[PDB]
Amino acid sequence: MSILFSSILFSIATFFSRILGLFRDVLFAKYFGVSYELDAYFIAIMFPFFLRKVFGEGAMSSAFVPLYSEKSGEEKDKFLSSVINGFSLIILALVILSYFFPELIINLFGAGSSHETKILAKKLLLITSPSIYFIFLWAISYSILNTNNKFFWPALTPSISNITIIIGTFLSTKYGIISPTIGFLIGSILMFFSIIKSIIKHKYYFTIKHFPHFLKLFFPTFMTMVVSQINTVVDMNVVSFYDKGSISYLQYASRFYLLPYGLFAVSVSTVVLSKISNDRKNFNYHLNDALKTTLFFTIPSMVGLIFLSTPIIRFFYEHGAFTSKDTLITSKILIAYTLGLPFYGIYSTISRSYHAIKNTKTPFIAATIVSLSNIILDIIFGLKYGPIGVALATSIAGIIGVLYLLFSVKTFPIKDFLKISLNSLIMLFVIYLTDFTDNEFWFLIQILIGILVYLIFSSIFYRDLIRRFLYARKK
Ligand SMILES: CCCCCCCC/C=C\CCCCCCCC(=O)OC[C@H](O)CO
Ligand code: NA
Repeated sequence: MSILFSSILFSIATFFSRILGLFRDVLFAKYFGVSYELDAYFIAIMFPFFLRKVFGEGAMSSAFVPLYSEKSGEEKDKFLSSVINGFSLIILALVILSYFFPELIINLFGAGSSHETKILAKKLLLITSPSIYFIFLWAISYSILNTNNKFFWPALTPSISNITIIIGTFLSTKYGIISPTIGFLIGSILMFFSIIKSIIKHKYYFTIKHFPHFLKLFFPTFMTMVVSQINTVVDMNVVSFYDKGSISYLQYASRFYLLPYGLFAVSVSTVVLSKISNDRKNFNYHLNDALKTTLFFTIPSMVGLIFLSTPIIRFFYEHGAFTSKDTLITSKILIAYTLGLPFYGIYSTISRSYHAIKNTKTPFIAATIVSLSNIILDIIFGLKYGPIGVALATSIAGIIGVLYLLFSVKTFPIKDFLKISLNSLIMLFVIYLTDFTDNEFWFLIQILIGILVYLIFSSIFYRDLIRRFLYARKK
């Protein structure tokens, strides 16, 4: 498939998974409310949750796919075995350590939590810790499927874990908090089993010979692909340091922002890796293609999400004691983050294009520029300008990183940028004309209308592209 179609499929599958994640969270609130036991569950799943998130955004494939795709036969099998064996040894050590030093682990991941929460989290850790083994294997299978140009089904697999956790939550009336905890572990196992064929179609070897060279690429690419996780941790701690009272606003804005980020900032960047890795001589053609598609996703989503940020925050959060005044500040933080969406999309797409040809140094430089710029801007301006300033600093840091990366690749599809921007402005105009009611659900219709208007006028202004695609099909 084309980068556009594979990226749409990635985003659709991700959306479906995230819908079930929303239902999972709704049921948590229903079956546990605010209880220290749910807090213990969240501590216990923090690290595996983190691993699944970052691997789902390419932190494993960036190093695995370019080395795996360039090998064949016995070599390919021995590479895959080296990676599995190497990480299995590490993961075994980590799980054993967590079983012997649970207080240390929980003190690390559960700092600031109450005593009773930590005591329970130490028990639940015994159930959640082994999940990292199945998350790692899932990520390897995921990478292999991507190498074969398969993106929809891999991106749908988190649905499996969400369903198992939902089931465990339903069963918590009889069994309590251990039930969703076991659901989390079972979910990780079933996610891997659903795509186990990708691994076990290879022959297994008792080797680790390729593991050191793999790690040489894994370290910088992992750090490059987790930069936004770092920015989030930095932002949270700066806001917590400067203004305790604002941390919930930042958390709520960030929590929602994860949706458009996962749908639109890392879709093309996931697809472009295997596209270029399997056709490395056409790096520049595929990169420009991917940059166009990245903009095609991120510019209209930025524009529409900013216009609808207040109705979005209101719908999800304006209940109970969360007033319209809380909605206002939170929506402003969300806007500040959303301004960065196309820049983090471009950063991810260029970084992954470099990874495809095994250039880890240039994106690692960019990652260091982004993360350090964010830290510095957070500290300098966090006190005066509050959580809005902190969120805006994250977006500005992304701009700085993108400027470095664009100067490195020496290319940008300016004409398509202008066409996409115009179509996004036409979309915004129509959304504005439909903005005539305070009804709390209307923004959902407005999102649908926005998508349809954008696609309709995209088809008008990309008519030659469509004409060719249509005739190529008919031929
Ligand atoms: C389920 C939660 C815990 C799971 C923890 C992981 C489970 C697997 C355990 C150990 C892997 C050991 C793999 C053995 C592979 C070693 C091969 C080897 O050492 O080869 C050396 C060769 O001579 C030169 O390359
Ligand atoms: Na920031």
